[PDB]
Amino acid sequence: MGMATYAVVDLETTGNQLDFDDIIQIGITFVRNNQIIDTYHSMIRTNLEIPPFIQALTSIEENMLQQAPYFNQVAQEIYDKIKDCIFVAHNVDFDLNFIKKAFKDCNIQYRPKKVIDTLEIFKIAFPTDKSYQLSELAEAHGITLANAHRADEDAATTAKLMILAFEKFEKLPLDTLKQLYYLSKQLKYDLYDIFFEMVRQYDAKPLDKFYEKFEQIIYRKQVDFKKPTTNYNGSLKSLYRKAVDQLGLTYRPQQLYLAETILDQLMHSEKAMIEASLGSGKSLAYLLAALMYNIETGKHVMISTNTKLLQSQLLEKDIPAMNEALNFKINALLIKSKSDYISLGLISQILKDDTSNYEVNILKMQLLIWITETPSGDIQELNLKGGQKMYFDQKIETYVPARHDVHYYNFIKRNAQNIQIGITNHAHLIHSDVENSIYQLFDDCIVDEAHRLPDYALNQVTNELSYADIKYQLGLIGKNENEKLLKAIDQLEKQRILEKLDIAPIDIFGLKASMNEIHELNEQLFSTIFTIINDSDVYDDDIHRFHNVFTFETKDILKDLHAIIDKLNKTLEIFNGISHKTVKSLRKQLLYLKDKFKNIEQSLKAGHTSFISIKNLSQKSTIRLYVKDYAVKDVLTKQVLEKFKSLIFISGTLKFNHSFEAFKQLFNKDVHFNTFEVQSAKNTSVFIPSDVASYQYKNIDEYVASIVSYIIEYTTITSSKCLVLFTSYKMMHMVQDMLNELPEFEDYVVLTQQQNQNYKIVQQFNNFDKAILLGTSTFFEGFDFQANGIKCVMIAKLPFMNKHNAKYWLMDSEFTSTFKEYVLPDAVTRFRQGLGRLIRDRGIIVSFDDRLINSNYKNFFEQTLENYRQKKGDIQQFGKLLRQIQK
DNA sequence: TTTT
DNA sequence: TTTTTTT
Ligand SMILES: [Ca+2]
Ligand SMILES: [Ca+2]
Repeated sequence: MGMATYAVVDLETTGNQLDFDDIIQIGITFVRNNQIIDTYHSMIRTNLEIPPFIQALTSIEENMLQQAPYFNQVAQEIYDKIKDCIFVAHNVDFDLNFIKKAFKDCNIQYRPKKVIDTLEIFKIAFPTDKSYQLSELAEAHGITLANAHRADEDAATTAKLMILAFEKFEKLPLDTLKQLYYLSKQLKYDLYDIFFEMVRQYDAKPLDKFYEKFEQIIYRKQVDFKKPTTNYNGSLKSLYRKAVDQLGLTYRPQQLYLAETILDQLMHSEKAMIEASLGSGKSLAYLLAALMYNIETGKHVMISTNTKLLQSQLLEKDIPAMNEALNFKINALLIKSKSDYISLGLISQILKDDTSNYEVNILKMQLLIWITETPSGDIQELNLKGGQKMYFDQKIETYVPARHDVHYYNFIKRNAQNIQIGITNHAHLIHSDVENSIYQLFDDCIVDEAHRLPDYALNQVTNELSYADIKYQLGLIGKNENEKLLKAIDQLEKQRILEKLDIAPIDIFGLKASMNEIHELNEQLFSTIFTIINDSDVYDDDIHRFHNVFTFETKDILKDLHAIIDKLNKTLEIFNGISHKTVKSLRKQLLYLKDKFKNIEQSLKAGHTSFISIKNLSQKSTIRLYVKDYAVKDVLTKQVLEKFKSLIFISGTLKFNHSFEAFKQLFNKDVHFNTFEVQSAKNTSVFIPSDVASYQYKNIDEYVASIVSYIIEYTTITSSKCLVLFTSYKMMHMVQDMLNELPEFEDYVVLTQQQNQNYKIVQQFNNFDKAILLGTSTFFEGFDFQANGIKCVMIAKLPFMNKHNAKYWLMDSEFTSTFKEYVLPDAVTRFRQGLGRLIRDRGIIVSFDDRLINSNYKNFFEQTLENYRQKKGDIQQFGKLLRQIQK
């Protein structure tokens, strides 16, 4: 047969309604033998009003169209070009249907022989990609998009990206044969005949790169590390000097001093705390301090970071830089927890043919291909979202490992005699021994940005009951004889009555009813929970808010748990002679559900500090009930302090009232803790406006008005970039709209706080030299800032946490004076992290909150300004000063 | 999510 | 013995 031809089709349209919209541009790229042979592109004219939204999107305007044909002209042309091809397009559903109707209105019956959806092929072939949006996908794969949203290019990109995947689908038939039989259950589009054609026209050859077929799974043999080559007999200084010289960096005394500090504390197995608040130097500091510790003693150093950008700059920027200083080739490994690695027990998921969620079938195909690639086996690097992550998190939670399972976690175990630098995240470090065993693998660790460590303790200390999780679990049992487990039990009982299996009698009808009675006892619970949620503080905010409610009795909820737990055990007792796999897995499922409820009931029967949560007031389908099963002070000490010989704490903000006591208090027994600490100060200037009235939310409008007035004053005196740290949503949007209205900020682009691609806002902010400013919320720490000229930071108010903050809710039981011991030291450290970032060039700071001057605790706040120059007065003294700095 |  | 909504 003539090799099939592929029509990769793209349509720009006026809308999404199949019956109410027209094609306004069709681009086609044709493909055969993994190669482009022809392309088709013709703007299509529509007598409809193209709404402005499609114009900013498609770059297409109405005046362009009046010279393009209507669709019925080219209609016979297009059909005659695509009639005998295979139809291909991203979200083919949307594409094919539109061109199917447009052909119908020209008396043309398009019934294509074979349909292909690249969204499926891309999900399988590129399973580690963060998004499958055709634009960003093309960017992650060295594909140049000359222009975005054009169909003649969206059709080429979608065709090129196809040709990669088709060439990537060229490995081993034992694996390709897996995907043929898995492709069938795709139950979406005709793709099997593609693999069926690569099986026929296949060329057999072994490959040693990929390892043996563990069971049936084929994978890539992780490559271990070897003995490190570190020949250096100098001192830490001579290394530093050479290093700073070789990299073309500037010598810094305190940095290298810091470096000698860290080595000294390790060699002696000590426990320091180092508030540095330095610049980029800290990154190289650790590296050389840890690199030295190994050359001298041969021990290993874990580096637990807070974020990824910190972990990366030191992993892939400052490591190949350091490895030019010599033939160093040091070893750094991103050591995560044990659960976050693959056990190659996915053969069990593979054996789960009953899986019909489709999304999982893709995961089955994703895992099969990801596993011949990943050098680490880190699950998260396979970005997992929605249902997929929920099933895979569910299977991994109850996985009963086998005697000889090839687990990717054990690569860390058998190879940390050779990683001089191991790097982690604080959230992994504090997991339980069974969850995370790094204390048994690394004896020496340096926690970075350690003031956020108790905040990470707060999420590993609470357990949760999720309406969503319970709903999914019930879903995996079924409520009728046509649903997963219940459907299988049917075949079992059927096979007792028909195939005569040695199974005992099973009341499938009773179980089905029994299972429906469970479904109602659950809803009944989330109603008693829900109504006291609807009967509480209602916050009306465009951003969906987490209305965490804290006041409630726990008797009626405890009576609905005792009801639902007792019936689960009764449904289990129908099955005691459980020798069959299906009825075994069914019991394991029903049993795990019983433990989720039993654990919360066991936490609420006792009286553990407990609270409810919800995500939407209208959607009762997102209720979550939380309980405090452990104590943070306990979690920190045992999982970290007690289980580490040399533990060096270092952060930009670790000192309160000049006393680390406000940090060591959580470490009970307060075992001896060595203390430590280490131009910009005077290059900076603070201004406390006096005209500003006090913070009164009752009347938040004249406060934001005084803020825009200063933003007005600054922006007109000197157009350097600005930064207004905000702690409130209402207030941040109030000034962001008040900025966009006044014409003084014409030629000025304001940026709000958006979680999606938040980093992008920073990119655009630097993209301009003097036309940018931005309000934000609790984002002080991460941000760095650079420009030409003056530098301003405006803090709206002292960053206190309300008594309605769950962080406070979970911590109140754990402190005597929850204000003096916790929320005040947190407010200060957060406050002094906006400041720390500003100082660098010269700059100023503006603190609008007058609590800093006329409050009893003002002392602790003005302590963070001892090295600056404070001043107070009108917006007039602010103007003169703003001119004074330029002088 | 992922296509206008 | 002092305080208001993100990450
Ligand atoms: Ca399309
Ligand atoms: Ca397009």
